[PDB]
Amino acid sequence: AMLSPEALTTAVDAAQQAIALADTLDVLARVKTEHLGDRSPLALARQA
RNA sequence: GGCCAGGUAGCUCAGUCGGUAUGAGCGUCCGCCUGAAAAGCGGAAGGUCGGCGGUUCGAUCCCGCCCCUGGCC
Repeated sequence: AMLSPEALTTAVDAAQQAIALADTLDVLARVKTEHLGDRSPLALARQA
């Protein structure tokens, strides 16, 4: 099982950092697809 | 008024009685391509699955109410 507490924290810390570096709404939409869509790292985690 | 059957992507519709709708066709975007296009080929974006709540670690799928189409009245 690859859902350790430091595994999800590695994804959230990388997601919130990219969200913090989103300066326009178009960039945020691209970040949303990579960190909250059905192909995000959290997606493969929640799919298991 | 009854037990049902339906509301799902921009359009027209499939599909699942709990952890991915690997959704389809067409519509939208990028690349190869063309003077520029389209087709073709190869990549992608986009749905809070009818609304408000209930159960649950987690609900398009299970409970209750309501909204709107139909079938029978």
